[PDB]
Amino acid sequence: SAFITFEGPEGSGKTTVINEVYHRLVKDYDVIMTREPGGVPTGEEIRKIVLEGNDMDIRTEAMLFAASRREHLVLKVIPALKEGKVVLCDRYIDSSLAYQGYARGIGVEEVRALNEFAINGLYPDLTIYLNVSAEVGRERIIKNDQEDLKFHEKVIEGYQEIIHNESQRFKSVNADQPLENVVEDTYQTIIKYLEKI
Amino acid sequence: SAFITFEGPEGSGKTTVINEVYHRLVKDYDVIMTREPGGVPTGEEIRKIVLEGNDMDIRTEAMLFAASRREHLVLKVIPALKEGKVVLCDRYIDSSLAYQGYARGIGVEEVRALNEFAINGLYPDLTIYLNVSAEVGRERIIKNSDQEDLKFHEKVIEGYQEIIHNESQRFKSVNADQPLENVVEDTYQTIIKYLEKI
Ligand SMILES: COc1c(CN2CCC[C@H](n3cc(C)c(=O)[nH]c3=O)C2)ccc(C(=O)O)c1Oc1cccc(Cl)c1
Ligand SMILES: COc1c(CN2CCC[C@H](n3cc(C)c(=O)[nH]c3=O)C2)ccc(C(=O)O)c1Oc1cccc(Cl)c1
Repeated sequence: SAFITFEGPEGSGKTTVINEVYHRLVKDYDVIMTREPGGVPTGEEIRKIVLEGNDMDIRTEAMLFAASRREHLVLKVIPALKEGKVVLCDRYIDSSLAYQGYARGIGVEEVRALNEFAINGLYPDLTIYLNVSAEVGRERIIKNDQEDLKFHEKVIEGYQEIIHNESQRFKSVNADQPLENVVEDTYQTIIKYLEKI
Repeated sequence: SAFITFEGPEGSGKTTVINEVYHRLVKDYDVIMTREPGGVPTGEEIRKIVLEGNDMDIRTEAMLFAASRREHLVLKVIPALKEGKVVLCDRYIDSSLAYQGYARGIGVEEVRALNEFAINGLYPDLTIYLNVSAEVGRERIIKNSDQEDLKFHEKVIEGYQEIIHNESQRFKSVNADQPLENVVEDTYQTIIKYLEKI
């Protein structure tokens, strides 16, 4: 089994990359694609609160992302890993660190303490970071707003801080390349990891 | 202003005590009494999720209590303290520490880290602990309204004892084994003594 998370800002080609990698990995592995809350009832109810809300306090929002994360982990990720599956998870702890911690200004270490309470030691076996420049990412967003551009840049700044501080489970993939190449580099990185157990 | 929380297991007479004490304090102070989620919409929605929880993971439950706590703090407690009010809050961080941390077995320090993220430095000025023995508490439970329940009740008390031993300075322990008229009087006097020193 393997718990593989995918991280990156919007415009990193993350959706395309996960779908294409899933289609190739399913040939050799029992694999699932998921994201939080991912159909878990309590997580879906939490997601409705976060969305069908207005000017929610950023720490309340962070705790709700963390609660949805735990429900998804316990009821969906862990049972799939127990079945021997390769779980491809679109966004996990690092999204809260970059978005809530860095971009929203709560502080990465404070948000880390919150998310370590939520995941209780269940860090990914491997994390693919789709390393897109702010400029390429901006173009992909318009293809697929001053405050939005700055928030997009802050998210990237946050991910850079996170990866600089920890580089073991993290594998950075050049997401400025055409998506065919991003898919190939991501697939090869995953296979290299999986074939080592 | 003053932020006063009330803590204790079930059977400590906490409901009766806070209501009576509040009724007395309003004569002399600008005071409000509240509890979580206390009508705050997001908090009420969180409460529904917790109550509808089928064998909910204890850490998810702890994060939901913490999220309800922050909504209630931000929308109700902090604005009242900014107006110079005395805020009487029925259950706060120490309920999560005793119930989620100690009794449920997550660990007090882990639940403290979670709740410190939620309250962001807003600890109570004073915490009234209604110190009832497990035996008196057990009897009040059977009067007001099994083995697993008795053990959980004892564990909650044990947790509160550990918490107060580690943070004696913030707590004022009131003998809750006394008849409730006396518990009300001792609680009221402890609060007045604190308030008249501000
Ligand atoms: C409000 O956050 C959402 C967004 C906004 N945004 C997109 C970029 C990622 C971002 N995000 C995502 C995660 C996982 C996290 O921990 N922190 C974040 O800030 C969330 C977009 C769609 C949905 C959406 O799902 O429609 C969404 O709601 C969610 C998504 C995941 C979990 C929860 Cl509780 C709510
Ligand atoms: C499931 O917890 C509840 C209980 C059970 N129990 C009673 C003893 C106190 C206990 N409790 C209370 C708080 C504040 C906390 O942080 N942790 C706890 O374990 C909660 C009783 C009534 C309600 C009730 O409100 O009907 C309730 O729901 C709540 C209470 C406060 C906050 C939230 Cl999110 C749900």
